[PDB]
Amino acid sequence: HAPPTLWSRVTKFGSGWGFWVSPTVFITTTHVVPTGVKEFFGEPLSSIAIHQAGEFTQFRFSKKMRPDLTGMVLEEGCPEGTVCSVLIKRDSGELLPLAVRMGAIASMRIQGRLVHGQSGMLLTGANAKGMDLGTIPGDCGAPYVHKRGNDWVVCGVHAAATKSGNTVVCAVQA
Ligand SMILES: *[C@@H](O)[C@@H]1CCC(=O)NCCCCCCn2cc(nn2)C[C@H](NC(=O)OCc2ccccc2)C(=O)N[C@@H](CC2CCCCC2)C(=O)N1
Ligand SMILES: [Cl-]
Ligand SMILES: [Cl-]
Ligand SMILES: [Cl-]
Repeated sequence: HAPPTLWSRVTKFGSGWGFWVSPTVFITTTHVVPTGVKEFFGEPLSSIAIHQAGEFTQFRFSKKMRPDLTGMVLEEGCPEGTVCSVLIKRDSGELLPLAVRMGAIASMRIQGRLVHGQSGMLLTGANAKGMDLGTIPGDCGAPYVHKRGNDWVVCGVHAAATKSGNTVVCAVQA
């Protein structure tokens, strides 16, 4: 039930996607960040505070980059059992929320990189028939969000998946 303003925060970035938490804060998965660049979104590196670890990257810009947005809450993962929506966007702009039942926050090594993440299982009963790991786009960086009361919170960014157990991992901030 995510509103259009929430989806307007999901942005193509590098080899994947990221998400505007607020006018000044953008989050993504580290491995999709472009290298050898002198700017992100036109802003020089000298003007961006970067905080990243365990495949979670946060950029805090020195000016309002998306002044259209309200600041929302970024949490360091979510409680076990939370049903999150992964806000997957297609290149066409089509919106594909993917429901996931979240498990435990843990450190993991994935493809030789330390990941500070939260695992989850796709919630088949809350996704369109046939919309699963074998059919979604394979991009990273999409945000994991859930509702706290009536308000949406963001708690991670898509980092990994495996068909074994229909399992996904989001990286989480520390
Ligand atoms: C983004 O860059 C991708 C997102 C992958 C995705 O979501 N694809 C859509 C589903 C397709 C079916 C899964 C394809 N698949 C990829 C792998 N295995 N199967 C490789 C990595 N998976 C893995 O090792 O899982 C084991 C696991 C499960 C649960 C908890 C811990 C470990 C995988 O996903 N690798 C991602 C890139 C690496 C790059 C270095 C930093 C960590 C992530 C990947 O392909 N992400
Ligand atoms: Cl919003
Ligand atoms: Cl880019
Ligand atoms: Cl890092």
